[PDB]
Amino acid sequence: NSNICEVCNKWGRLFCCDTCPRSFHEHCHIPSVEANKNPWSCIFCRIKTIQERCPESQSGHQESEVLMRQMLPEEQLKCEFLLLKVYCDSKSCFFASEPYYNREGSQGPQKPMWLNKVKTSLNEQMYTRVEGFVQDMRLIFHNHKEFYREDKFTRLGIQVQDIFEKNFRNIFAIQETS
Ligand SMILES: [Zn+2]
Ligand SMILES: [Zn+2]
Ligand SMILES: [Zn+2]
Repeated sequence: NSNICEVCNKWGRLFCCDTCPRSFHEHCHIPSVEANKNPWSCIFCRIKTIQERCPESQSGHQESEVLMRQMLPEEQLKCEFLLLKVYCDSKSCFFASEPYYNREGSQGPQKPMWLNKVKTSLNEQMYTRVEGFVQDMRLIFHNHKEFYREDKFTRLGIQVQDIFEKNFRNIFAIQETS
């Protein structure tokens, strides 16, 4: 097993996956690491098993169809993994916790959003469709773009949204296009 958390790349109190070499802090893993379960398989392993059980699940899909899916167990898991993949980028620290807005010449967004809130929402089963999760994720970066305007700090929004979008296309097997 690894000696650092796969998500935040620090040492500490780590839980080890029994079926791959990754390790996690308790609350870096999504969902949080389960109390018992021996053996324990992490989210990367669980996502790999889905693919192996249904190899056709990797054929191309339309984004519009993916968004309308109901949050059954397997879509729930995919959304948790996609959220995890964003937290894996150290630039997610800017979007994790509840933001505030007091900048000359800007007004704050009508509907603030942050990664920990989406985390909570997923954990409490508040999303009924994939569309709900994806809207809130994209709202995070859109609020950032709009508020920071021509400050070069807007680029953090672009960069973390690219991580999100690439991972979304990968995890939900969106049809490749030019
Ligand atoms: Zn960690
Ligand atoms: Zn694993
Ligand atoms: Zn099958």
